Amino acid sequence: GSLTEDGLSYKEKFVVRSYEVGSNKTATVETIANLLQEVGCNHAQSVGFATTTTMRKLHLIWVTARMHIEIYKYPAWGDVVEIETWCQSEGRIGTRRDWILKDSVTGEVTGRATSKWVMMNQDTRRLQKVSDDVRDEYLVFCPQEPRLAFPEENNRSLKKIPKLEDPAQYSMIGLKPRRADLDMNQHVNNVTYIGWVLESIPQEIVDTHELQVITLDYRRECQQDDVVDSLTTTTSDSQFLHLLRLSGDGQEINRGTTLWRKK
Amino acid sequence: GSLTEDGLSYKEKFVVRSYEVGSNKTATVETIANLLQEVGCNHAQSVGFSATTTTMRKLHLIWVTARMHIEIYKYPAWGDVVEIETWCQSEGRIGTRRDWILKDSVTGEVTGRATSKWVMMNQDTRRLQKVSDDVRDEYLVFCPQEPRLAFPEENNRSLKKIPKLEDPAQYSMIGLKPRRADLDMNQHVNNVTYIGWVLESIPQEIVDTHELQVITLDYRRECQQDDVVDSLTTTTSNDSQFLHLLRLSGDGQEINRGTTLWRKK
Ligand SMILES: O=C(Nc1ccccc1)Nc1cccnc1
Ligand SMILES: O=C(Nc1ccccc1)Nc1cccnc1
Repeated sequence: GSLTEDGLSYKEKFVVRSYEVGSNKTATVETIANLLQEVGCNHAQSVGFATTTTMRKLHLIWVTARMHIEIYKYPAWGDVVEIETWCQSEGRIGTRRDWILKDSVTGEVTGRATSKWVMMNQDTRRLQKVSDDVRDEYLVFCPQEPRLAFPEENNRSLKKIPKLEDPAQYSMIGLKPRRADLDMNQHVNNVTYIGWVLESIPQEIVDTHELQVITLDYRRECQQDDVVDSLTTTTSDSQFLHLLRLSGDGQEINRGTTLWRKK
Repeated sequence: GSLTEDGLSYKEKFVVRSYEVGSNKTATVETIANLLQEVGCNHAQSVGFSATTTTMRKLHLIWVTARMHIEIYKYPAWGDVVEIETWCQSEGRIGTRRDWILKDSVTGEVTGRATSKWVMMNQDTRRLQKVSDDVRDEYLVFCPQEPRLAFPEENNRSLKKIPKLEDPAQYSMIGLKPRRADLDMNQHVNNVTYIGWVLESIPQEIVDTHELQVITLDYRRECQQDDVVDSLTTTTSNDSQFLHLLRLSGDGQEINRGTTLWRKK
Protein backbone atom coordinates (compact mmCIF):
# COMPACT_ATOMS: atom_id res chain seq x y z
CA GLY A 1 0.00 0.00 0.00
CA SER A 2 0.91 3.69 -0.37
CA LEU A 3 -0.47 7.24 0.13
CA THR A 4 -1.50 8.97 -3.14
CA GLU A 5 0.58 11.83 -4.71
CA ASP A 6 -1.18 14.52 -2.59
CA GLY A 7 -0.95 12.55 0.70
CA LEU A 8 -4.67 13.06 1.44
CA SER A 9 -5.76 9.41 0.68
CA TYR A 10 -4.30 5.83 0.69
CA LYS A 11 -4.37 2.98 -1.87
CA GLU A 12 -3.77 -0.78 -1.46
CA LYS A 13 -4.18 -3.84 -3.76
CA PHE A 14 -5.44 -7.23 -2.43
CA VAL A 15 -5.43 -10.71 -4.06
CA VAL A 16 -8.67 -12.48 -3.03
CA ARG A 17 -7.87 -15.77 -1.14
CA SER A 18 -9.41 -19.28 -1.38
CA TYR A 19 -10.69 -19.18 2.24
CA GLU A 20 -12.11 -15.63 1.80
CA VAL A 21 -14.81 -16.62 -0.79
CA GLY A 22 -18.41 -17.91 -0.46
CA SER A 23 -20.49 -20.50 -2.39
CA ASN A 24 -20.41 -18.35 -5.58
CA LYS A 25 -16.53 -18.34 -5.63
CA THR A 26 -16.59 -14.56 -4.86
CA ALA A 27 -15.48 -12.64 -1.70
CA THR A 28 -17.99 -12.37 1.17
CA VAL A 29 -19.13 -9.01 2.59
CA GLU A 30 -17.17 -9.93 5.78
CA THR A 31 -13.96 -10.47 3.73
CA ILE A 32 -14.63 -7.09 2.01
CA ALA A 33 -15.19 -5.46 5.47
CA ASN A 34 -11.92 -6.99 6.79
CA LEU A 35 -10.09 -5.43 3.78
CA LEU A 36 -11.67 -1.95 4.36
CA GLN A 37 -10.45 -2.28 8.03
CA GLU A 38 -6.97 -3.35 6.84
CA VAL A 39 -6.50 -0.42 4.41
CA GLY A 40 -7.89 1.92 7.16
CA CYS A 41 -5.16 0.72 9.63
CA ASN A 42 -2.41 0.98 6.97
CA HIS A 43 -3.58 4.56 6.16
CA ALA A 44 -3.31 5.52 9.90
CA GLN A 45 0.14 3.81 10.15
CA SER A 46 1.48 5.72 7.13
CA VAL A 47 0.52 9.12 8.64
CA GLY A 48 1.78 8.53 12.23
CA PHE A 49 -1.14 7.13 14.28
CA ALA A 50 -6.44 5.79 15.97
CA THR A 51 -3.94 6.91 18.67
CA THR A 52 -2.93 10.64 18.51
CA THR A 53 -0.71 12.87 20.73
CA THR A 54 -3.85 14.48 22.22
CA MET A 55 -6.22 11.47 22.34
CA ARG A 56 -3.56 9.37 24.11
CA LYS A 57 -3.04 11.98 26.87
CA LEU A 58 -6.84 12.00 27.54
CA HIS A 59 -7.51 8.22 27.03
CA LEU A 60 -9.77 8.95 24.06
CA ILE A 61 -10.54 6.42 21.31
CA TRP A 62 -12.43 6.37 18.02
CA VAL A 63 -15.46 4.06 18.06
CA THR A 64 -17.65 3.15 15.02
CA ALA A 65 -21.17 4.53 15.28
CA ARG A 66 -22.33 3.57 11.73
CA MET A 67 -21.05 1.48 8.77
CA HIS A 68 -22.58 1.53 5.25
CA ILE A 69 -21.29 -0.75 2.46
CA GLU A 70 -22.65 -0.91 -1.15
CA ILE A 71 -21.24 -3.67 -3.41
CA TYR A 72 -21.95 -3.84 -7.21
CA LYS A 73 -19.58 -6.77 -7.99
CA TYR A 74 -17.85 -9.06 -5.47
CA PRO A 75 -14.27 -9.90 -6.52
CA ALA A 76 -13.73 -13.57 -7.49
CA TRP A 77 -11.07 -15.93 -5.95
CA GLY A 78 -7.68 -14.81 -7.34
CA ASP A 79 -8.83 -11.36 -8.56
CA VAL A 80 -6.93 -8.19 -7.53
CA VAL A 81 -9.02 -5.49 -5.74
CA GLU A 82 -7.72 -1.90 -5.38
CA ILE A 83 -9.11 0.07 -2.43
CA GLU A 84 -8.78 3.87 -1.85
CA THR A 85 -9.51 5.31 1.60
CA TRP A 86 -9.57 8.78 3.15
CA CYS A 87 -10.64 10.59 6.33
CA GLN A 88 -12.72 13.74 6.92
CA SER A 89 -13.62 15.83 9.98
CA GLU A 90 -17.35 16.50 10.48
CA GLY A 91 -17.13 19.46 12.86
CA ARG A 92 -17.50 18.55 16.54
CA ILE A 93 -19.72 15.48 15.81
CA GLY A 94 -16.86 13.16 14.84
CA THR A 95 -14.88 11.80 11.89
CA ARG A 96 -15.84 9.97 8.68
CA ARG A 97 -13.82 7.32 6.83
CA ASP A 98 -14.82 6.62 3.21
CA TRP A 99 -13.71 3.96 0.70
CA ILE A 100 -13.89 3.27 -3.04
CA LEU A 101 -13.42 -0.31 -4.26
CA LYS A 102 -12.19 -0.85 -7.83
CA ASP A 103 -11.39 -3.80 -10.11
CA SER A 104 -7.61 -3.48 -10.61
CA VAL A 105 -7.77 -4.86 -14.20
CA THR A 106 -10.59 -2.72 -15.68
CA GLY A 107 -10.47 0.31 -13.36
CA GLU A 108 -14.27 0.08 -12.83
CA VAL A 109 -15.78 0.97 -9.42
CA THR A 110 -17.19 -2.27 -7.98
CA GLY A 111 -18.12 -0.94 -4.52
CA ARG A 112 -18.18 1.93 -2.05
CA ALA A 113 -18.32 2.38 1.72
CA THR A 114 -18.71 5.08 4.36
CA SER A 115 -18.43 5.02 8.16
CA LYS A 116 -19.15 7.46 11.03
CA TRP A 117 -16.84 7.48 14.10
CA VAL A 118 -17.46 9.13 17.48
CA MET A 119 -15.02 10.04 20.30
CA MET A 120 -15.20 8.09 23.61
CA ASN A 121 -13.21 7.90 26.86
CA GLN A 122 -11.82 4.32 26.82
CA ASP A 123 -12.05 3.88 30.63
CA THR A 124 -15.41 5.60 31.36
CA ARG A 125 -17.11 4.59 28.05
CA ARG A 126 -18.59 8.13 27.76
CA LEU A 127 -19.18 9.82 24.39
CA GLN A 128 -17.64 13.21 23.66
CA LYS A 129 -17.50 16.03 21.13
CA VAL A 130 -14.30 16.57 19.07
CA SER A 131 -12.23 19.37 20.73
CA ASP A 132 -9.76 21.86 19.12
CA ASP A 133 -6.38 20.06 19.05
CA VAL A 134 -7.49 16.65 17.70
CA ARG A 135 -9.46 18.51 14.96
CA ASP A 136 -6.34 20.52 14.03
CA GLU A 137 -4.05 17.48 13.87
CA TYR A 138 -6.62 15.60 11.69
CA LEU A 139 -7.15 18.36 9.07
CA VAL A 140 -3.50 18.02 7.99
CA PHE A 141 -4.21 14.40 6.73
CA CYS A 142 -7.69 15.15 5.29
CA PRO A 143 -8.94 16.85 2.13
CA GLN A 144 -10.23 20.34 2.95
CA GLU A 145 -12.94 20.37 0.25
CA PRO A 146 -15.66 17.72 0.89
CA ARG A 147 -14.93 14.37 -0.80
CA LEU A 148 -17.84 11.94 -0.35
CA ALA A 149 -18.01 8.24 -1.32
CA PHE A 150 -21.84 8.72 -1.26
CA PRO A 151 -22.29 12.31 -2.52
CA GLU A 152 -26.15 12.26 -3.00
CA GLU A 153 -27.96 14.70 -0.62
CA ASN A 154 -29.99 12.59 1.86
CA ASN A 155 -28.68 9.22 0.53
CA ARG A 156 -29.06 5.65 2.06
CA SER A 157 -26.13 6.07 4.55
CA LEU A 158 -27.84 9.00 6.36
CA LYS A 159 -31.30 7.38 6.84
CA LYS A 160 -32.54 6.59 10.37
CA ILE A 161 -32.99 2.87 11.27
CA PRO A 162 -36.10 1.80 13.22
CA LYS A 163 -36.14 -0.79 16.04
CA LEU A 164 -37.34 -4.33 15.14
CA GLU A 165 -40.66 -5.02 16.85
CA ASP A 166 -41.15 -8.48 18.40
CA PRO A 167 -41.85 -11.10 17.12
CA ALA A 168 -39.03 -11.28 14.52
CA GLN A 169 -39.72 -13.19 11.25
CA TYR A 170 -36.35 -15.07 11.53
CA SER A 171 -33.79 -15.54 14.39
CA MET A 172 -30.36 -16.93 15.31
CA ILE A 173 -29.96 -17.50 19.07
CA GLY A 174 -26.90 -18.15 21.26
CA LEU A 175 -24.26 -16.48 19.04
CA LYS A 176 -20.96 -16.18 20.97
CA PRO A 177 -17.56 -14.77 19.96
CA ARG A 178 -14.46 -17.06 20.00
CA ARG A 179 -10.75 -15.90 20.12
CA ALA A 180 -10.61 -15.52 16.31
CA ASP A 181 -13.46 -12.92 16.68
CA LEU A 182 -11.35 -10.67 19.00
CA ASP A 183 -8.78 -8.04 17.88
CA MET A 184 -5.23 -7.29 19.28
CA ASN A 185 -6.83 -5.46 22.28
CA GLN A 186 -9.10 -8.51 23.09
CA HIS A 187 -12.22 -6.57 21.98
CA VAL A 188 -14.80 -8.13 19.60
CA ASN A 189 -13.90 -7.14 15.96
CA ASN A 190 -16.49 -4.80 14.43
CA VAL A 191 -16.70 -7.08 11.34
CA THR A 192 -17.98 -10.00 13.50
CA TYR A 193 -21.16 -7.95 14.18
CA ILE A 194 -21.85 -7.87 10.40
CA GLY A 195 -21.70 -11.69 10.29
CA TRP A 196 -24.02 -11.97 13.30
CA VAL A 197 -26.59 -9.70 11.59
CA LEU A 198 -26.45 -11.94 8.49
CA GLU A 199 -26.73 -15.22 10.51
CA SER A 200 -30.51 -14.74 10.78
CA ILE A 201 -31.06 -14.20 6.99
CA PRO A 202 -32.62 -17.43 5.49
CA GLN A 203 -30.20 -19.65 3.50
CA GLU A 204 -32.79 -19.62 0.62
CA ILE A 205 -32.19 -15.80 0.39
CA VAL A 206 -28.39 -16.17 0.45
CA ASP A 207 -28.55 -18.82 -2.37
CA THR A 208 -30.92 -16.91 -4.74
CA HIS A 209 -29.93 -13.28 -3.94
CA GLU A 210 -26.72 -11.27 -3.57
CA LEU A 211 -26.11 -8.70 -0.81
CA GLN A 212 -26.11 -5.23 -2.37
CA VAL A 213 -26.43 -2.74 0.52
CA ILE A 214 -25.92 -3.00 4.31
CA THR A 215 -26.25 -0.22 6.90
CA LEU A 216 -25.25 -1.00 10.48
CA ASP A 217 -25.64 1.14 13.61
CA TYR A 218 -23.36 0.31 16.61
CA ARG A 219 -25.08 1.08 19.96
CA ARG A 220 -23.14 -1.03 22.49
CA GLU A 221 -20.09 -3.34 22.41
CA CYS A 222 -20.49 -7.09 23.06
CA GLN A 223 -17.94 -8.39 25.62
CA GLN A 224 -16.08 -11.67 24.87
CA ASP A 225 -18.27 -13.42 27.54
CA ASP A 226 -21.63 -12.03 26.23
CA VAL A 227 -24.24 -14.00 24.22
CA VAL A 228 -26.03 -12.47 21.22
CA ASP A 229 -29.40 -13.08 19.48
CA SER A 230 -29.71 -11.93 15.80
CA LEU A 231 -33.25 -11.04 14.56
CA THR A 232 -34.55 -10.33 11.00
CA THR A 233 -37.92 -9.23 9.48
CA THR A 234 -38.59 -8.68 5.74
CA THR A 235 -39.62 -5.04 5.11
CA SER A 236 -40.32 -5.44 1.35
CA ASP A 237 -35.37 -6.74 -4.63
CA SER A 238 -35.62 -7.90 -0.99
CA GLN A 239 -35.15 -5.62 2.06
CA PHE A 240 -34.74 -6.64 5.71
CA LEU A 241 -34.68 -5.03 9.16
CA HIS A 242 -32.10 -6.36 11.61
CA LEU A 243 -31.60 -6.33 15.42
CA LEU A 244 -28.66 -7.69 17.54
CA ARG A 245 -29.37 -7.93 21.31
CA LEU A 246 -27.99 -9.74 24.39
CA SER A 247 -29.52 -13.23 24.79
CA GLY A 248 -30.53 -12.49 28.37
CA ASP A 249 -31.77 -8.98 29.22
CA GLY A 250 -32.45 -8.06 25.56
CA GLN A 251 -29.99 -5.10 25.65
CA GLU A 252 -29.52 -3.67 22.14
CA ILE A 253 -26.03 -3.82 20.65
CA ASN A 254 -26.82 -3.19 16.91
CA ARG A 255 -29.59 -2.36 14.39
CA GLY A 256 -29.46 -2.37 10.58
CA THR A 257 -30.97 -2.89 7.11
CA THR A 258 -29.92 -5.03 4.10
CA LEU A 259 -30.91 -4.80 0.42
CA TRP A 260 -30.59 -7.93 -1.73
CA ARG A 261 -30.87 -8.30 -5.56
CA LYS A 262 -31.97 -11.50 -7.36
CA LYS A 263 -28.97 -13.27 -8.98
CA GLY B 1 3.32 -16.87 -5.46
CA SER B 2 5.32 -19.11 -7.82
CA LEU B 3 6.64 -22.68 -8.25
CA THR B 4 10.40 -23.05 -7.51
CA GLU B 5 13.02 -23.57 -10.30
CA ASP B 6 12.51 -27.38 -10.31
CA GLY B 7 8.68 -27.22 -10.25
CA LEU B 8 8.48 -29.69 -7.33
CA SER B 9 7.47 -27.08 -4.65
CA TYR B 10 5.68 -23.66 -4.36
CA LYS B 11 6.61 -20.39 -2.58
CA GLU B 12 4.45 -17.41 -1.53
CA LYS B 13 5.06 -14.26 0.59
CA PHE B 14 2.35 -12.84 2.95
CA VAL B 15 2.16 -9.44 4.75
CA VAL B 16 0.60 -10.08 8.21
CA ARG B 17 -2.67 -8.02 8.59
CA SER B 18 -4.03 -5.97 11.55
CA TYR B 19 -7.10 -8.25 11.94
CA GLU B 20 -4.94 -11.42 11.72
CA VAL B 21 -2.99 -10.80 15.02
CA GLY B 22 -3.70 -11.67 18.68
CA SER B 23 -3.09 -9.91 22.03
CA ASN B 24 0.70 -10.11 21.54
CA LYS B 25 0.55 -8.18 18.17
CA THR B 26 1.65 -11.44 16.41
CA ALA B 27 -0.27 -13.77 14.01
CA THR B 28 -2.54 -16.41 15.58
CA VAL B 29 -2.13 -20.14 14.85
CA GLU B 30 -5.49 -19.91 12.96
CA THR B 31 -4.11 -17.09 10.75
CA ILE B 32 -0.96 -19.23 10.16
CA ALA B 33 -3.21 -22.28 9.32
CA ASN B 34 -5.28 -20.14 6.87
CA LEU B 35 -1.99 -19.13 5.13
CA LEU B 36 -0.79 -22.80 4.90
CA GLN B 37 -4.23 -23.59 3.30
CA GLU B 38 -3.88 -20.60 0.93
CA VAL B 39 -0.39 -21.55 -0.34
CA GLY B 40 -1.62 -25.20 -0.63
CA CYS B 41 -4.50 -24.05 -2.88
CA ASN B 42 -2.22 -21.82 -5.01
CA HIS B 43 0.24 -24.76 -5.40
CA ALA B 44 -2.65 -26.99 -6.71
CA GLN B 45 -3.85 -24.18 -9.05
CA SER B 46 -0.34 -23.65 -10.54
CA VAL B 47 0.04 -27.35 -11.46
CA GLY B 48 -3.49 -27.94 -12.91
CA PHE B 49 -6.05 -28.90 -10.21
CA SER B 50 -9.73 -27.97 -9.57
CA ALA B 51 -7.70 -30.11 -5.68
CA THR B 52 -8.98 -33.05 -7.73
CA THR B 53 -7.31 -34.95 -10.59
CA THR B 54 -9.08 -36.19 -13.79
CA THR B 55 -9.37 -39.74 -12.35
CA MET B 56 -10.62 -38.41 -8.97
CA ARG B 57 -13.31 -36.29 -10.70
CA LYS B 58 -14.39 -39.33 -12.82
CA LEU B 59 -14.73 -41.48 -9.65
CA HIS B 60 -16.17 -38.73 -7.32
CA LEU B 61 -13.13 -38.93 -5.01
CA ILE B 62 -11.79 -36.06 -2.87
CA TRP B 63 -8.84 -35.50 -0.53
CA VAL B 64 -9.79 -35.20 3.15
CA THR B 65 -7.42 -34.21 6.02
CA ALA B 66 -6.80 -37.05 8.47
CA ARG B 67 -4.11 -35.24 10.56
CA MET B 68 -2.52 -31.77 10.85
CA HIS B 69 0.69 -30.99 12.81
CA ILE B 70 2.00 -27.41 13.17
CA GLU B 71 5.12 -26.31 15.10
CA ILE B 72 5.79 -22.55 15.50
CA TYR B 73 9.11 -21.10 16.85
CA LYS B 74 8.28 -17.40 16.18
CA TYR B 75 4.87 -15.95 15.23
CA PRO B 76 5.19 -13.16 12.63
CA ALA B 77 4.28 -9.68 13.94
CA TRP B 78 1.66 -7.30 12.37
CA GLY B 79 3.24 -5.94 9.15
CA ASP B 80 5.99 -8.59 8.86
CA VAL B 81 6.47 -10.58 5.61
CA VAL B 82 6.29 -14.41 5.93
CA GLU B 83 7.59 -16.70 3.14
CA ILE B 84 5.99 -20.17 2.97
CA GLU B 85 7.25 -23.17 0.91
CA THR B 86 4.94 -26.13 0.29
CA TRP B 87 5.21 -29.50 -1.46
CA CYS B 88 3.29 -32.79 -1.82
CA GLN B 89 4.42 -36.41 -1.53
CA SER B 90 2.79 -39.79 -2.21
CA GLU B 91 2.83 -42.27 0.69
CA GLY B 92 2.05 -45.37 -1.35
CA ARG B 93 -1.55 -46.55 -1.22
CA ILE B 94 -2.21 -44.97 2.23
CA GLY B 95 -2.61 -41.39 0.90
CA THR B 96 -0.65 -38.17 0.33
CA ARG B 97 1.26 -35.78 2.57
CA ARG B 98 1.52 -31.99 2.27
CA ASP B 99 4.45 -30.35 4.10
CA TRP B 100 5.33 -26.68 4.74
CA ILE B 101 8.31 -24.60 5.88
CA LEU B 102 7.71 -21.09 7.27
CA LYS B 103 10.48 -18.54 7.05
CA ASP B 104 11.05 -14.91 8.05
CA SER B 105 11.44 -13.15 4.68
CA VAL B 106 13.98 -10.62 6.06
CA THR B 107 16.43 -12.94 7.88
CA GLY B 108 15.79 -16.21 6.03
CA GLU B 109 15.52 -18.19 9.30
CA VAL B 110 12.92 -20.94 9.69
CA THR B 111 10.21 -19.74 12.09
CA GLY B 112 7.83 -22.71 11.72
CA ARG B 113 7.01 -26.01 10.05
CA ALA B 114 3.94 -28.10 9.30
CA THR B 115 2.92 -31.50 7.99
CA SER B 116 -0.46 -32.99 7.11
CA LYS B 117 -1.80 -36.45 6.15
CA TRP B 118 -4.61 -36.72 3.56
CA VAL B 119 -6.77 -39.76 2.78
CA MET B 120 -8.89 -40.53 -0.32
CA MET B 121 -12.73 -40.53 0.12
CA ASN B 122 -15.81 -40.97 -2.12
CA GLN B 123 -17.60 -37.58 -1.92
CA ASP B 124 -21.08 -39.19 -2.18
CA THR B 125 -20.92 -42.23 0.20
CA ARG B 126 -18.23 -40.76 2.55
CA ARG B 127 -16.26 -44.06 2.29
CA LEU B 128 -12.48 -43.95 2.63
CA GLN B 129 -10.28 -45.92 0.22
CA LYS B 130 -6.68 -46.69 -0.82
CA VAL B 131 -5.00 -44.62 -3.57
CA SER B 132 -5.18 -46.39 -6.98
CA ASP B 133 -2.17 -46.68 -9.38
CA ASP B 134 -3.60 -44.12 -11.88
CA VAL B 135 -4.02 -41.47 -9.14
CA ARG B 136 -0.49 -42.22 -7.78
CA ASP B 137 1.06 -41.67 -11.23
CA GLU B 138 -0.88 -38.43 -11.90
CA TYR B 139 0.55 -36.53 -8.89
CA LEU B 140 4.06 -38.14 -8.84
CA VAL B 141 5.00 -35.90 -11.80
CA PHE B 142 4.52 -32.85 -9.41
CA CYS B 143 6.20 -34.44 -6.31
CA PRO B 144 9.87 -34.91 -5.38
CA GLN B 145 10.87 -38.55 -5.92
CA GLU B 146 13.43 -38.64 -3.08
CA PRO B 147 11.78 -38.19 0.38
CA ARG B 148 11.64 -34.54 1.52
CA LEU B 149 10.26 -34.26 5.06
CA ALA B 150 9.37 -31.09 7.01
CA PHE B 151 9.76 -33.30 10.16
CA PRO B 152 12.59 -35.69 9.21
CA GLU B 153 13.23 -37.27 12.71
CA GLU B 154 12.49 -41.08 12.63
CA ASN B 155 10.53 -40.87 15.94
CA ASN B 156 8.90 -37.42 15.66
CA ARG B 157 5.78 -35.79 17.29
CA SER B 158 3.65 -35.82 14.08
CA LEU B 159 3.49 -39.66 13.98
CA LYS B 160 2.51 -40.26 17.67
CA LYS B 161 -0.89 -41.80 18.49
CA ILE B 162 -3.41 -39.57 20.34
CA PRO B 163 -5.47 -41.05 23.19
CA LYS B 164 -9.17 -40.31 23.85
CA LEU B 165 -9.97 -37.76 26.62
CA GLU B 166 -11.63 -39.56 29.52
CA ASP B 167 -14.59 -37.83 31.20
CA PRO B 168 -14.64 -35.59 33.20
CA ALA B 169 -12.60 -32.97 31.27
CA GLN B 170 -10.57 -30.40 33.29
CA TYR B 171 -11.89 -27.49 31.09
CA SER B 172 -14.78 -27.18 28.53
CA MET B 173 -16.42 -24.90 25.95
CA ILE B 174 -20.03 -25.92 25.16
CA GLY B 175 -22.44 -24.96 22.36
CA LEU B 176 -19.85 -24.02 19.70
CA LYS B 177 -21.58 -23.55 16.31
CA PRO B 178 -20.21 -22.60 12.89
CA ARG B 179 -21.49 -19.41 11.16
CA ARG B 180 -21.28 -18.61 7.37
CA ALA B 181 -17.75 -17.16 7.74
CA ASP B 182 -16.68 -20.65 9.05
CA LEU B 183 -17.79 -22.41 5.81
CA ASP B 184 -15.71 -22.73 2.59
CA MET B 185 -16.77 -22.25 -1.13
CA ASN B 186 -18.49 -25.71 -1.06
CA GLN B 187 -20.51 -24.78 2.13
CA HIS B 188 -18.46 -27.25 4.24
CA VAL B 189 -16.93 -26.24 7.62
CA ASN B 190 -13.32 -24.98 7.04
CA ASN B 191 -10.71 -27.34 8.57
CA VAL B 192 -9.06 -24.32 10.31
CA THR B 193 -12.27 -23.63 12.33
CA TYR B 194 -11.72 -27.00 14.11
CA ILE B 195 -8.32 -25.73 15.37
CA GLY B 196 -10.02 -22.67 16.92
CA TRP B 197 -12.68 -24.87 18.55
CA VAL B 198 -9.96 -27.07 20.14
CA LEU B 199 -8.30 -23.93 21.55
CA GLU B 200 -11.59 -22.42 22.86
CA SER B 201 -11.40 -24.67 25.94
CA ILE B 202 -7.78 -23.69 26.86
CA PRO B 203 -7.89 -21.29 29.91
CA GLN B 204 -7.32 -17.59 29.09
CA GLU B 205 -4.56 -17.50 31.83
CA ILE B 206 -2.66 -20.12 29.74
CA VAL B 207 -3.08 -18.07 26.54
CA ASP B 208 -1.84 -14.88 28.33
CA THR B 209 1.26 -16.42 30.04
CA HIS B 210 2.22 -19.08 27.43
CA GLU B 211 2.63 -19.28 23.66
CA LEU B 212 1.40 -22.16 21.49
CA GLN B 213 4.43 -24.11 20.24
CA VAL B 214 3.07 -27.44 18.92
CA ILE B 215 -0.42 -28.67 17.91
CA THR B 216 -1.37 -32.10 16.52
CA LEU B 217 -4.95 -32.61 15.34
CA ASP B 218 -6.68 -35.82 14.20
CA TYR B 219 -9.84 -35.44 12.02
CA ARG B 220 -12.34 -38.29 12.61
CA ARG B 221 -15.66 -36.88 11.37
CA GLU B 222 -16.93 -33.73 9.68
CA CYS B 223 -19.17 -31.23 11.56
CA GLN B 224 -22.17 -30.15 9.44
CA GLN B 225 -23.16 -26.44 9.35
CA ASP B 226 -26.21 -27.29 11.58
CA ASP B 227 -24.22 -29.36 14.16
CA VAL B 228 -23.24 -28.19 17.70
CA VAL B 229 -19.78 -28.88 19.13
CA ASP B 230 -18.33 -29.23 22.68
CA SER B 231 -14.55 -28.65 23.11
CA LEU B 232 -12.83 -30.45 26.06
CA THR B 233 -9.30 -30.05 27.53
CA THR B 234 -7.25 -31.81 30.29
CA THR B 235 -3.66 -30.92 31.30
CA THR B 236 -1.35 -33.92 30.73
CA SER B 237 1.84 -32.31 32.17
CA ASN B 238 8.25 -25.21 32.45
CA ASP B 239 6.20 -26.36 29.44
CA SER B 240 2.47 -27.18 29.54
CA GLN B 241 0.83 -30.04 27.58
CA PHE B 242 -2.89 -30.65 27.03
CA LEU B 243 -5.18 -33.36 25.64
CA HIS B 244 -8.11 -32.21 23.52
CA LEU B 245 -11.48 -33.66 22.39
CA LEU B 246 -14.14 -32.18 20.01
CA ARG B 247 -17.53 -33.97 20.08
CA LEU B 248 -21.18 -33.28 19.12
CA SER B 249 -23.08 -31.49 21.92
CA GLY B 250 -25.83 -34.10 21.86
CA ASP B 251 -24.88 -37.75 21.29
CA GLY B 252 -21.17 -37.17 22.10
CA GLN B 253 -20.01 -38.33 18.63
CA GLU B 254 -16.27 -37.67 18.21
CA ILE B 255 -15.20 -35.27 15.46
CA ASN B 256 -11.57 -34.48 16.54
CA ARG B 257 -8.81 -35.32 19.07
CA GLY B 258 -5.46 -33.58 19.64
CA THR B 259 -2.57 -32.37 21.81
CA THR B 260 -0.98 -28.91 22.36
CA LEU B 261 2.43 -27.94 23.78
CA TRP B 262 2.82 -24.45 25.26
CA ARG B 263 5.99 -22.71 26.50
CA LYS B 264 6.18 -19.92 29.09
CA LYS B 265 6.61 -16.43 27.52
O1 LIG C 1 -12.46 0.51 9.31
C1 LIG C 1 -12.45 -0.01 10.41
N1 LIG C 1 -13.42 -0.87 10.87
C2 LIG C 1 -14.41 -1.55 10.15
C3 LIG C 1 -14.43 -1.60 8.76
C4 LIG C 1 -15.43 -2.29 8.10
C5 LIG C 1 -16.42 -2.93 8.81
C6 LIG C 1 -16.41 -2.87 10.19
C7 LIG C 1 -15.40 -2.21 10.86
N2 LIG C 1 -11.46 0.19 11.34
C8 LIG C 1 -10.44 1.15 11.31
C9 LIG C 1 -9.43 1.13 12.26
C10 LIG C 1 -8.43 2.09 12.20
C11 LIG C 1 -8.51 3.06 11.24
N3 LIG C 1 -9.48 3.13 10.33
C12 LIG C 1 -10.43 2.18 10.37
O1 LIG D 1 -3.94 -27.60 3.62
C1 LIG D 1 -5.13 -27.31 3.60
N1 LIG D 1 -5.87 -27.05 4.73
C2 LIG D 1 -5.44 -26.78 6.04
C3 LIG D 1 -4.23 -26.19 6.34
C4 LIG D 1 -3.89 -25.93 7.66
C5 LIG D 1 -4.78 -26.19 8.67
C6 LIG D 1 -6.00 -26.77 8.37
C7 LIG D 1 -6.35 -27.02 7.06
N2 LIG D 1 -5.89 -27.24 2.46
C8 LIG D 1 -5.50 -27.56 1.15
C9 LIG D 1 -6.45 -27.67 0.15
C10 LIG D 1 -6.03 -27.97 -1.13
C11 LIG D 1 -4.69 -28.17 -1.37
N3 LIG D 1 -3.76 -28.08 -0.42
C12 LIG D 1 -4.16 -27.76 0.81
